[PDB]
Amino acid sequence: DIKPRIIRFGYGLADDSPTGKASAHFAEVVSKLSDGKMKVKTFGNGALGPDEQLINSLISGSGEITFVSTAPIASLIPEFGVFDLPFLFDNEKVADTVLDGPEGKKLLDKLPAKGLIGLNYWENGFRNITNSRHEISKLDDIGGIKLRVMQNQVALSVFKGLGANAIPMPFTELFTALETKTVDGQENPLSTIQTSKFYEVQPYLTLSNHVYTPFVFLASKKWFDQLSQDEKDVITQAAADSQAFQRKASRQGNEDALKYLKEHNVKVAEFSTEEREKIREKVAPIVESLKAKIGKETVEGVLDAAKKAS
Ligand SMILES: O=C(O)[C@H](O)[C@@H](O)[C@H](O)[C@H](O)CO
Repeated sequence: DIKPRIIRFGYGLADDSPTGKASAHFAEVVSKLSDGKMKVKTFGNGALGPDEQLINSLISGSGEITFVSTAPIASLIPEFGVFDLPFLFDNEKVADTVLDGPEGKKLLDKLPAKGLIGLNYWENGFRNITNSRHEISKLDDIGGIKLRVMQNQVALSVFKGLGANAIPMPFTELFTALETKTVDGQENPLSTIQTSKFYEVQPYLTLSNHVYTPFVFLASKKWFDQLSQDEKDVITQAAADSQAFQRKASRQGNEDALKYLKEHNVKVAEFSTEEREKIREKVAPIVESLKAKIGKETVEGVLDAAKKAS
């Protein structure tokens, strides 16, 4: 019980990013599972606007499918702000376990009230600081840096707390802000830094891995609800296939991105053990302060699930 249908899937990252390629994989599996009747059309590189517009497109129904970072969802469902807290997850295995577990599900379950279906979580990843003013090797080096952040009170508060001038901006305006030096820097996973070419305008990279961002793989509830059960199954089955593909592609892409950026002679720094503990001490107080704007129960439940998986 599948009728011919065309499905639009916009997103912000470049087409050849790992998640870009995972979106093409989703389209192929949807085709395969529906004998070519359900055709997904991918619009990468922000062609359908940034996360915030994609989100609104799905709620209204001009778009069907997207993936977005959790941070712009905090603007709808504040509990999603939890993932902008630094150092939540020690590694990708913990993140997978927590996100695929009850604490991840509790958050996804809040989406239908806002007109969205959270099909599952994909991996954006560990974020790393890039900038064009000077090497960042010490907490103090962040002082006064004009750093773009995702558009969220948690992201803004965290980096202001670390001494930056935190400048919320949509991802889709970021390359130009970096190139014109309207902003000194940004922070994102390595494969994004690479595939969106931020290295061409960011001579300095710090391997800080300070925050882990999930993507949410989203469907418009208005559109999803009008589908037949056989059609919903194609989408959810393809979503499960594509999550596994995405996460594997993301992790390989991280390894490849690091190699490329080093071989291309980007200047790479890290936070020493001493600097890392200075970071944590600065971080504790308004992590504590920010629980009230996220949701105490979400924060404590995520932190507990992460301990149990680690
Ligand atoms: O810096 C950001 O805002 C995110 O890290 C990007 O991954 C966006 O979510 C993009 O729109 C996803 O395609």
